[PDB]
Amino acid sequence: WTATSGSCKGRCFELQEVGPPDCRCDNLCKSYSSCCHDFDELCLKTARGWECTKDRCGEVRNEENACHCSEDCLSRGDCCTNYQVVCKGESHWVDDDCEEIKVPECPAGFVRPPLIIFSVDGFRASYMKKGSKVMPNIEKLRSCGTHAPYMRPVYPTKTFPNLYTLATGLYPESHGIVGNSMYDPVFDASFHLRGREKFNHRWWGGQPLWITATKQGVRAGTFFWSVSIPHERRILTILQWLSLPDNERPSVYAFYSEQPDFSGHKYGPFGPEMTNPLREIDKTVGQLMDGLKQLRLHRCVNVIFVGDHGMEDVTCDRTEFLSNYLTNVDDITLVPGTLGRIRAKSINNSKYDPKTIIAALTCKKPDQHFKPYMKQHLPKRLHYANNRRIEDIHLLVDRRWHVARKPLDVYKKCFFQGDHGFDNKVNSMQTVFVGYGPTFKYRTKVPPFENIELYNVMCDLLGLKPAPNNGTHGSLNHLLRTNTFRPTMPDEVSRPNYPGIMYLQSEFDLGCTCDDKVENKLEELNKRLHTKGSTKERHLLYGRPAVLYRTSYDILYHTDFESGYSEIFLMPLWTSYTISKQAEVSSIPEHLTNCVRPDVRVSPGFSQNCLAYKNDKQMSYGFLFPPYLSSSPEAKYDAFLVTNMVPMYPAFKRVWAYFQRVLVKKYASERNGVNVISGPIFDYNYDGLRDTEDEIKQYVEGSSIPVPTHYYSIITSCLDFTQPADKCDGPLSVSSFILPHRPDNDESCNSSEDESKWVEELMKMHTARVRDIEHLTGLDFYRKTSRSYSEILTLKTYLHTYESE
Ligand SMILES: *[C@@H]1O[C@H](CO)[C@@H](O[C@@H]2O[C@H](CO)[C@@H](O[C@@H]3O[C@H](CO[C@H]4O[C@H](CO)[C@@H](O)[C@H](O[C@H]5O[C@H](CO)[C@@H](O)[C@H](O)[C@@H]5O[C@H]5O[C@H](CO)[C@@H](O)[C@H](O)[C@@H]5O)[C@@H]4O)[C@@H](O)[C@H](O[C@H]4O[C@H](CO)[C@@H](O)[C@H](O)[C@@H]4O[C@H]4O[C@H](CO)[C@@H](O)[C@H](O)[C@@H]4O)[C@@H]3O)[C@H](O)[C@H]2NC(C)=O)[C@H](O)[C@H]1NC(C)=O
Ligand SMILES: NS(=O)(=O)c1ccc(C(=O)N2C[C@H]3CN(C(=O)c4cc(OCC5CCOCC5)nc(C5CC5)c4)C[C@@H]3C2)c(F)c1
Ligand SMILES: [Ca+2]
Ligand SMILES: [Ca+2]
Ligand SMILES: [K+]
Ligand code: NA
Repeated sequence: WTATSGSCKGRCFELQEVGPPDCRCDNLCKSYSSCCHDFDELCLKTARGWECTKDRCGEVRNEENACHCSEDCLSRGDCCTNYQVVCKGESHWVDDDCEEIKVPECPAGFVRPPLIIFSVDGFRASYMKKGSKVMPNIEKLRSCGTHAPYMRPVYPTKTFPNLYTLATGLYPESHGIVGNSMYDPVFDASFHLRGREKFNHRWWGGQPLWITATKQGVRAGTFFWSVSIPHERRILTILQWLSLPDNERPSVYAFYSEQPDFSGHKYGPFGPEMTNPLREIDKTVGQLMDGLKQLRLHRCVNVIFVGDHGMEDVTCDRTEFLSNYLTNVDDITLVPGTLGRIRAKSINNSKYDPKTIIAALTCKKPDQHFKPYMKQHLPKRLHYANNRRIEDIHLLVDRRWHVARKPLDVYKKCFFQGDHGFDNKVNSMQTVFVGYGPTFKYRTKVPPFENIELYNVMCDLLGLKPAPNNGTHGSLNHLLRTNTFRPTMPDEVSRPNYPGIMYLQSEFDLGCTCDDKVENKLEELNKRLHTKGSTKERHLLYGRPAVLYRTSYDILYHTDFESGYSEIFLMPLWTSYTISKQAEVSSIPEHLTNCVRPDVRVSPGFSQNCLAYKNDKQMSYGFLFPPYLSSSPEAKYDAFLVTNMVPMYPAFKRVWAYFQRVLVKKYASERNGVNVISGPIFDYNYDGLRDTEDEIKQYVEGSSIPVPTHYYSIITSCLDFTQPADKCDGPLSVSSFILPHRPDNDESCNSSEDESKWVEELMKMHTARVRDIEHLTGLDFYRKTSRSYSEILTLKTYLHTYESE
């Protein structure tokens, strides 16, 4: 209920909201339907427009006017933004050449530079270049400040999940806003764009910037704007708040614009009608910058210009209909559009089976414009599984397309020419970042980065300690002139054993049948030192990975590779090796095919065996260091050690073999050597975090051998590719993947063809950051380089995406 009986006089745009049923005067009262009767009259003045003219210069203050051109206006902080331009002969901020801001140049009383976050819905990254001619203020922010060529949103590339990611530093699966539309089965409640429910606090997890600020004693402007408050009035309010005296004036502010997204949906990303919304956004930026300049704050405030996602061409006729696939279409609920989420219409239906729905949706038409997944099988880089609001069945929709349940949903709701929501590596979904102010660098370009990193940098800009989040704090240190955050490497928890020769061959009963009987003084001091670490400098280039949890493990040295062997999981946690540009590929010789040899450094108790694989009709095995790449046929025997073996489904073996036999050598030719680190991942509860031993759901039949959910590789080389990977003097280059370990290749529709037609495409889909592999393994890489730690943190967050420029 609301008793709107009181008055808004003196309270216009209130920083501390009051409680029901007393009437409100804050920037959100409208959207709650609760403002005092006189709110519009007093707080939403429109008289005489948004600009001073010659004649208004030194008018007598008339309290009805939208803004003022009277002598007193500056100390009152309510001049029109162009006052000093029209009435005092000053220039527009955009016409001033840029000059480096080396220190904050603030009025007395400011304890820190304020932060203004100017967010623009649907602002696609390519607008910075394609609209440059019609956005002079933005262009100046961009070229004078620090900017990225683009910024990667989170999946799904929808509005609420991204604004809330920007607020919190969390993936949607952690902050809870997993879509623009949601059902929470624990609450039995629905969240919708339209309507009241979205205001309930139980939807919104983590801790957003404004709470972080409040809890550490920094005052926050109110971030949220009711749709009907015109842009010019939002800018005026922020300028007025910045005039407030020392202990009242907020230190952080947000402006939000509904454009260019509103027009993007109607006309497409580059519709001719899109020039005007771009012009209007730049004009608003101009008003803010002229306003700050009048207040002498244009060299004091840090400004961030930032989008939530881009925009793609999408039309009614590019819709796939599940009614063309499923005979049971009235038994399901679908969240439709640029993604698909499916659940049972009724949980009392015992006929609803996910498995057969997925099967009926798999590679059914030859150019199908979506692909079905169980949520745990989605690319791990999307981090989109661990929340009860995300349905088990997901559809990833091709760019430019929609999915819907039935034709009648699409004509009884062509309307739209643009939409967004697709896979967050898609080029049309990329968005913008510019930072301008004393704390940002001057005229600097930084490489593209993910929006999950910004909350940490906004906390750095404000002197706040961030709540725990998914950013990697210090990876964006290169954007900042000062206030950088200096982290330390996490401490190693478990120290490795270094076992010698401790077991005889006859202590093992592996049931393999290896041929290995072939027998020298010169070669045996040399194969000895290879077991003690002489080529380790070649194969372990950046130090051994640190293990950050409590476990029992062994370092194993060989001529061609080094590994960290887990006695608990009965396989390597990691296997490291370097393949030079000159390396030769040999084939597997038949005397050795099903040969697997005991490793005399490791007990039969802590080893795998061949018998379990022979009994398991589904499961076969492969090797982490590839026998195809061994340096000499004496070294090739190390490749067949029981301690280099891992469980693999025959369907996965086709992917792994092609990677190891064809792709590795290719990457070495192209990159001038590569160093490869490979291993298993166990994520049975799809939380993105290393499993403990008691979370493993599947073992090789009749053994203690755990089955990985995924296999990773991290492939590193010199950024300057004229130096070889093993003698690199400067910055590094990296690409990685996390391949799902699946019993079939149903994910790849073309898998009956040769591997050179589909394997590499699958790898590209499952590209990964080093940091994703770290969360999934509890390991820390690149411990020993000659680079700064901040540069290494940037390297670890890098994602190789496989889109053109
Ligand atoms: C991305 O960054 C984030 C942020 O750091 C990372 O997520 C964190 O992961 C931590 C480790 O898994 C986790 O720590 C746990 O905290 C539990 C306490 O939970 C509450 O308190 C915190 C603190 O303020 C709060 O953040 C939580 O908020 C969640 O819950 C509600 C939803 O119900 C939402 O409002 C909110 O959005 C958020 O949801 C998200 O996280 C939860 C998991 O907590 C998911 O279920 C949701 O889907 C969603 O993703 C909470 O309100 C605590 O219970 C945990 O302790 C258990 O496990 C330990 C192991 O140490 C064991 O010792 C304990 O005894 C306990 O186990 C007992 O309970 C079990 C189950 O109830 C039971 O089976 C056992 O028998 C045991 O008796 C744990 O310490 C932290 O909560 C989240 N934080 C956030 C914000 O999500 C994330 O990992 C990063 N992602 C990647 C890929 O790196
Ligand atoms: N996707 S679509 O279907 O086309 C689509 C769908 C719906 C709308 C819509 O009605 N609006 C009206 C807008 C008002 N608004 C905010 O005021 C706002 C700003 C903000 O800002 C968070 C800051 C955090 C720091 O980084 C910058 C933003 N955070 C939040 C939320 C996370 C807590 C809200 C965003 C609302 C979406 C739309 F417009 C497009
Ligand atoms: Ca949006
Ligand atoms: Ca896990
Ligand atoms: K088998
Ligand atoms: Na297939």
